[PDB]
This record gives sequence, structure tokens and C-alpha cells, in this order.
Amino acid sequence: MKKIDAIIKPFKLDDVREALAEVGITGMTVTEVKGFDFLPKVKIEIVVPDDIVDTCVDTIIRTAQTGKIGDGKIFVFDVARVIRIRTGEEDD
Amino acid sequence: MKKIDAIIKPFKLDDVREALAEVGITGMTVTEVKGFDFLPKVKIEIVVPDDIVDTCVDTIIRTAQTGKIGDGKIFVFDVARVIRIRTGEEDD
Amino acid sequence: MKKIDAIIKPFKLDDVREALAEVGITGMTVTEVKGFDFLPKVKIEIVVPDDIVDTCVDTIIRTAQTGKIGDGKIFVFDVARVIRIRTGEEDD
Ligand SMILES: Nc1ncnc2c1ncn2[C@@H]1O[C@H](COP(=O)(O)OP(=O)(O)OP(=O)(O)O)[C@@H](O)[C@H]1O
Ligand SMILES: Nc1ncnc2c1ncn2[C@@H]1O[C@H](COP(=O)(O)OP(=O)(O)OP(=O)(O)O)[C@@H](O)[C@H]1O
Ligand SMILES: Nc1ncnc2c1ncn2[C@@H]1O[C@H](COP(=O)(O)OP(=O)(O)OP(=O)(O)O)[C@@H](O)[C@H]1O
Ligand SMILES: [Mg+2]
Ligand SMILES: [Mg+2]
Ligand SMILES: [Mg+2]
Repeated sequence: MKKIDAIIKPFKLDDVREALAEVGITGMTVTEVKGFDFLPKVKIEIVVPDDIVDTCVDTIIRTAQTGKIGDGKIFVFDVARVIRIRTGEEDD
Repeated sequence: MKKIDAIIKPFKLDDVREALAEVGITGMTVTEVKGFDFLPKVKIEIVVPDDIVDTCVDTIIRTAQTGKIGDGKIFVFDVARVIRIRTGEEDD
Repeated sequence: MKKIDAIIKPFKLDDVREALAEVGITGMTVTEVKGFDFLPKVKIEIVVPDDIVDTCVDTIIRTAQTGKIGDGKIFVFDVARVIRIRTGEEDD
């Protein structure tokens, strides 16, 4: 699986959530951050299966972009293990 | 080494800290986050040696779980380098 | 590219920003975090080309250190993909 970090404009969060939900991604973690005096941003983190990474990245690009400055970046990371606390089950 | 991200219920932080301290892990970084309208969560990040990753994951699972919905996830990442700012010493 | 996470004392942020700007690094994401009852810290995240990782790490070490306790750590991660939301262009 991969972790996708998207740093976006705060008012683009509901756009991105809505569009991701359409391609079936709903679980996400959101952090308030400062982007560099600074601009408030939100950091979206979602961990998804490898075969939907492209769909997710593309979806975030399409929805979060304004064509203007400050639209933000997407960072994708390899994830070694994913464990559910409820059950102890590993990876997904 | 590995970085362990645990997204948990906020009132489970002291449980997890206490239990980790028992197996000798005390250094951690904590972030307030929103989990998906949303529920407040805390993100615990700890960077540990490879041979205690299992112990830590298991400890977090045992302490943070409620058997119910919302218990959260653990994400484990490879860490390329770990440097101490005090001394410049690399990895651990 | 690599992602560099530096957990530092909050009043060291402008020091680090200023010094990084000198070696040409200006884009960064900053998060308020708690370091372990706890001390307020700031988490700096910057994603940089491989050949300036050493320069950046060294710069953060030199500027952020006080020689005393609590100076913090630098964690370096491999980054699979970096995508700009404005253009959809991948990696850098
Ligand atoms: N190297 C980096 N490390 C961590 N975060 C970054 C980095 N570069 C940019 N960011 C985050 O991205 C935000 C700015 O995005 P950016 O302005 O680069 O968008 P863009 O898609 O390149 O559009 P434009 O270039 O037109 O502004 C910053 O607020 C910052 O939080
Ligand atoms: N794909 C993901 N990316 C980032 N964060 C996530 C992801 N999935 C879940 N989370 C975080 O985990 C929290 C929810 O955990 P979750 O409800 O999945 O726990 P669980 O152990 O699966 O228990 P249950 O399935 O019974 O709820 C969310 O609030 C969110 O912050
Ligand atoms: N294993 C870890 N995982 C995540 N964050 C950590 C970890 N260890 C330390 N940190 C972060 O680093 C901060 C403390 O840094 P630390 O005190 O280790 O600095 P140092 O350079 O080792 O100096 P000294 O050892 O003299 O205090 C903590 O507040 C915490 O947020
Ligand atoms: Mg909107
Ligand atoms: Mg409690
Ligand atoms: Mg200062």
C-alpha cells in the first residue's frame, strides 16, 4: 500500500473528500499545517492500495487545483505495514 | 529503524504512553488530527529499532483497542536516516 | 527525493528557515506538535532532491542545536512520488 500526503488549501478539503468518496476512498486523516509569511493549509493523509494510487492522485489533482499559485503538492510514500488496532490484523 | 504512526482516540494517549514506557519506549511526537463529520484523534509517531517494532505494535494494539469502532490504525514506515540535532550523530 | 522531518524548539523555526533559504530551500510544511509532561515543538517537513539532503540536514543541525537537552531529531524518508497539484507533473 501507499500513503498519500496532499497539502492543499483548506477550503478544498470538502471538494477532495467528496471526489475521493466517489472512487470509494473515505478513510483519511487531516492535519492543520502552515505552508511556507505562511498560509494555512490542510494536510490530508490517506493510505490506499497500490492499484488505486493513480486514481486517487488524479482525483486530488483534478479537484484541488485552481490553476493558480499555492495549489500544493502530493507526496506518496511506501508503507511497510498497516495494522488495525481493533483486531490486530496486518496490512490491507 | 521504523517509524510507527498510530492514530488513536485522544483519551487513549496516556494508556499507550504508559504501556510503551514499560517496554522502554518513551520518546514520541504527538499531533492533534481530525479523523474521517470527523472525530478528534491523536497521531502518535514513534521511531524505534527494528527488533522492538513488533513489541511496540502489539503494545499499542493491546492498550488502544476498545473492541469497538474508531479504534484507529497503525502505519509503519521505513526510515532512511535518523539524526540527532544535538550531536549530528546519524541513525540509532 | 527525500522527505526531511525535523522536530525542533518552536523559537528555532525562523533560524532554520533563514539558514535553509541561504542554501536555496524555501518550501516547507510546519506542524505544531507535542514532544514527549510534554514540550511544544514544531515539526518541519521539507522534501528535497537527494544531492542536497546532506546540506539540509547539516544546516538544520548547525542552526537548531543549542548543545542542550531537547534539541530534537531529524528523520529522513524515501519519497516514492512527488506530484504538483497545479500541473499534475510528477517527481522533481
Ligand atoms: N519541499 C516541500 N516540503 C514540504 N512541503 C512542501 C514542499 N513544497 C511545498 N510544500 C507544501 O505545498 C504548499 C505550496 O504548494 P505549491 O505552492 O508548491 O503548489 P504548486 O502546485 O507547485 O502550485 P504553484 O507552483 O503555482 O504555487 C506549501 O504551503 C507547503 O506546505
Ligand atoms: N486510509 C487511511 N489513511 C489515513 N488515515 C486513516 C486511514 N484509515 C483510517 N485512518 C485513521 O484511522 C481512524 C479510524 O480508524 P478505524 O475506524 O479504521 O479503526 P479500526 O481499528 O479499523 O476499527 P473499526 O473498523 O471497528 O472502526 C480515522 O479517524 C483516521 O484518522
Ligand atoms: N522515537 C521518536 N519518535 C518520534 N519523535 C521523537 C522520537 N524521539 C524524539 N522525538 C522528538 O524529538 C524531541 C526530543 O528530542 P531529543 O530531546 O531527543 O533531542 P536530542 O538532539 O537527542 O538532544 P538531547 O538528547 O540532549 O535531548 C521530542 O520532543 C520528540 O517530539
Ligand atoms: Mg470548498
Ligand atoms: Mg485514558
Ligand atoms: Mg529564534
